[PDB]
Amino acid sequence: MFAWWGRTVYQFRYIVIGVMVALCLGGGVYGISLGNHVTQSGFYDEGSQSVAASLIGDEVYGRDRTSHVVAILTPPDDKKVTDKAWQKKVTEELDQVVKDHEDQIVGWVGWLKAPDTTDPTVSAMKTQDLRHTFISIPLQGDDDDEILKNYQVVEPELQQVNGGDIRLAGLNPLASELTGTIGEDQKRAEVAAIPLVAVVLFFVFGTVIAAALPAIIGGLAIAGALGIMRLVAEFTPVHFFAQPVVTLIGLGIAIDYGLFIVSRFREEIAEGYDTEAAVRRTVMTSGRTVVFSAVIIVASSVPLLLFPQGFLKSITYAIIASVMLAAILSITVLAAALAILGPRVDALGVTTLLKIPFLANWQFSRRIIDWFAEKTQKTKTREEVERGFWGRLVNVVMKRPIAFAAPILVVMVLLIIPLGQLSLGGISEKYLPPDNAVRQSQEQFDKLFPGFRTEPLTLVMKREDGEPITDAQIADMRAKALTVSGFTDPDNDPEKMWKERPANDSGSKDPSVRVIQNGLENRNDAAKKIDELRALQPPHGIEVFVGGTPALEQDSIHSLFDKLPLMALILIVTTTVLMFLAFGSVVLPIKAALMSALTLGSTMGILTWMFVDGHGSGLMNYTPQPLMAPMIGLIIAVIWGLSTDYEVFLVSRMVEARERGMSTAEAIRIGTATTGRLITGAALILAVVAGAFVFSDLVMMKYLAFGLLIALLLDATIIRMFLVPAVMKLLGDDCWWAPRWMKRVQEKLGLGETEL
Ligand SMILES: CCCCCCCCCC(=O)OC[C@H]1O[C@H](O[C@H]2O[C@H](CO)[C@@H](O)[C@H](O)[C@H]2O)[C@H](O)[C@@H](O)[C@@H]1O
Ligand SMILES: CCCCCCCCCC(=O)OC[C@H]1O[C@H](O[C@H]2O[C@H](CO)[C@@H](O)[C@H](O)[C@H]2O)[C@H](O)[C@@H](O)[C@@H]1O
Repeated sequence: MFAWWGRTVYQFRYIVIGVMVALCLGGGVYGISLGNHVTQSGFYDEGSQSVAASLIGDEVYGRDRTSHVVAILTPPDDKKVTDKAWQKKVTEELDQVVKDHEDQIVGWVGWLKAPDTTDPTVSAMKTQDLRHTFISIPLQGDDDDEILKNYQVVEPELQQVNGGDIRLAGLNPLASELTGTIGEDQKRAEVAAIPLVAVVLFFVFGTVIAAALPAIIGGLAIAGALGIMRLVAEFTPVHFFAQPVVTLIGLGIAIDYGLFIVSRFREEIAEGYDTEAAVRRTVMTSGRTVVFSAVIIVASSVPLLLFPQGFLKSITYAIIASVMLAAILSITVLAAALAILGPRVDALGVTTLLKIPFLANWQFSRRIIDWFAEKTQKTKTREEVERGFWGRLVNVVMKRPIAFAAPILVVMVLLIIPLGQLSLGGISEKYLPPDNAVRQSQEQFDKLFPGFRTEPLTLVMKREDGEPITDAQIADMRAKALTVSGFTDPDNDPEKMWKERPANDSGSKDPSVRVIQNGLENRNDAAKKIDELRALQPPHGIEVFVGGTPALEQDSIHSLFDKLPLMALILIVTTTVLMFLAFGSVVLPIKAALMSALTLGSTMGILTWMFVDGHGSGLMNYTPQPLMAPMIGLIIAVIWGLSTDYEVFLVSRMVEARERGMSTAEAIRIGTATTGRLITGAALILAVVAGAFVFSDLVMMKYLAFGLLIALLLDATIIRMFLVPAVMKLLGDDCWWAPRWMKRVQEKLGLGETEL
């Protein structure tokens, strides 16, 4: 089957290049418009109680808008706010921008709009020393995304109010900055990573145009994937976080997927096979591996569709779309271009890259001239001594494999320890580095006049009869709520608790629905209190609902842990069963799934140490805080899909030598030493693109990027060099065992192509 495609792609090589390069280029312009039609919501359980309790709450009583924007105004010259000239100056400016932007701003409400009012909450908007005061600026827009796009329209004119001296904080200022980091490290990754992945590409090839093709494939893959996600946006919403993931993961491993097609072809040319035959021996040894690599990542990501969060559901689409397209790009495009370039792929060399003024550029001259001087000596000689070093290192391991596996085994287990302190939370201003201008304003806002920031649990009552709800009917539900201790009462009066939620001027006050809300005492108790509140029995007609941001996160935190074992099971069994089909062996997938579970578990214990306890918060500039619930579900699906893939690389060369007649140590040594340079490049290529996104201002992007760079490092070193050879030799001849029915399944399914 795979041999059939290798021979048809050479007979049909000109038409497959034209068809595939056109589609990846067509998605380029289409992917450019994607950056505009993208939704930010999706962190809550799309279909759940706490979620649908906010739908009814925002519908009947009205979507709250007093937290869209808050603006702290301070008069200059140490003038106090009672200065009438200052009040008239700012109020005219505030009325003007509101007058200028009708389709964006709904208005501005605050103490300045009525300087002499008796409503003490509005009166408490000023400060004590009369040095500052703030306002609320509600914004238009029906959905969450429309409101932000409106704020981004009015942000410039709103900051020049009071002559610059105005502090903008609130929900929409934060959302503008958080979604703004997506494009920042996107540029950082294109200024500092695509050159470095290029210098790693010819680090492993000794040829320029050979190195260009994985970058060409890598660049082609994201251009097609970004085109797919903009098409997907027409049906169901896509998240802002999808665009970095395609670059962080899809781009890097698309180069890796192509980094294997060029090298195996050069190895086949190095043996002495002609152009027609070289594409055949590469597809069944690299293309069959690249196909199984991506399908494994697919099988390592579809169990996230079990999770309810639309945030994760959008990501798995991009991960599926990027790696499967990159794999199809690897076989269909990269193999056909090597028949067109033919044996003259290794022609240009470094000296030809020196043609255009890459030397006039500071960085590339140093990189070019080094490869030229090393071309006559260092680049070709060091490869054999490193190939020999890779072979010598493994026999130092296999000489006393227990001496290397046992210290490695105990260390990785000792790193899973901090995972027991995994605190989970939600998005807040803390997701930004504490030196941030917006975060400090929101923090100074909260420190100036406490009591406006509230995360209250809501009780949503709804009858289906349609009759209005009596005050005695409300009194019964309000009576039951007083049994669950732990809700606030600064009034110290039990009647003053669980007030009626404010009603907006935009909600059909269907009297079948009435909602009351009160603020918790300890957010940690939410998981327990919402359980207690949901445990209360409903009224003669109505059905209760527990909502608010605590119930929203605590349900999303909960919704992860339920589907997680079913995810872990589906993930483990589908990755393991796909590795057996690839290797033909059975115990290697069972062994790899251990090492994969050994790698994934150790990495999240480091992340928990440095991100929840803050061992590194002082250096990388962030603040230790409870992690995001869908994030740990994501990073589980990623590390597994990566650890599995790099083990697919190291072992697929051993099944080649084993099924070629060689001994087990021959199979291991052939596997590790012939790849010891390839995987290290693929590791560095990702460690480059991952290193870019690690400097992100968004702490959760730091989390995903560190978890990549950490586990990717362990897969390239401790597992590839040490643990795999140590554990494999203890198996000996057992490494390749397989029941015949299990084999014949692989063999007659068109995939039992064991060796060449
Ligand atoms: C089907 C899902 C519907 C869930 C209900 C959402 C409708 C509006 C709810 C509420 O009025 O405000 C929503 C919360 O917004 C912030 O939380 C985050 O919002 C998005 C993700 O949804 C995120 O991108 C943003 O950066 C966060 O600010 C507030 O923090 C919450 O307090 C609000 O409840
Ligand atoms: C790879 C497969 C591994 C599967 C392992 C599944 C283990 C499930 C563990 C359990 O479900 O979680 C226990 C509780 O953890 C949290 O409790 C704290 O979390 C935060 C912050 O500390 C907070 O929301 C909560 O109040 C804390 O007690 C969850 O929040 C709880 O819901 C879990 O029950």
